Amino acid sequence: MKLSEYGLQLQEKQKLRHMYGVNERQFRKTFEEAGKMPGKHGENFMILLESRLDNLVYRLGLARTRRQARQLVTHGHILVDGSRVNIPSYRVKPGQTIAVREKSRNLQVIKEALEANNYIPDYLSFDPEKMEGTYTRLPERSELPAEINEALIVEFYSR
Repeated sequence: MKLSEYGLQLQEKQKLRHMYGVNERQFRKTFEEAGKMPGKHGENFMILLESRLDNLVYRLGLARTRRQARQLVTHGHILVDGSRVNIPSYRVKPGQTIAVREKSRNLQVIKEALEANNYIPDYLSFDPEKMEGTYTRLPERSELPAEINEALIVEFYSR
């Protein structure tokens, strides 16, 4: 009942869930769905989250914030590998790219986020000319939030 480490664990899970705003259904599911690769389930969880269609959009600088990258997806405006994906929970993987939709290119919210280029990761190749964000490699932890953890969340399911 008094302060204890058991709480700090479920805590790291909350703040993280509020980080990119991953719904619980996406948080728990994405987890058991990451237990597939033998690369430490923890890391795998921090990897799938990045695949978040919205994150990628807000990362390549196609939107100023999640409220901008979220509406862009749902409003069907991103062509993954050349395919519209109005699904925010879907997930992308190397061998495909994110390409804004033609009728959705002069969007001020985008033409406005292109300038807000807050540095683009090294595994993401962005071509402003065609507005194509290619996933050329997987994301490492060196870039993903460092003030975040996942072990305390690993055993959480063991409870």
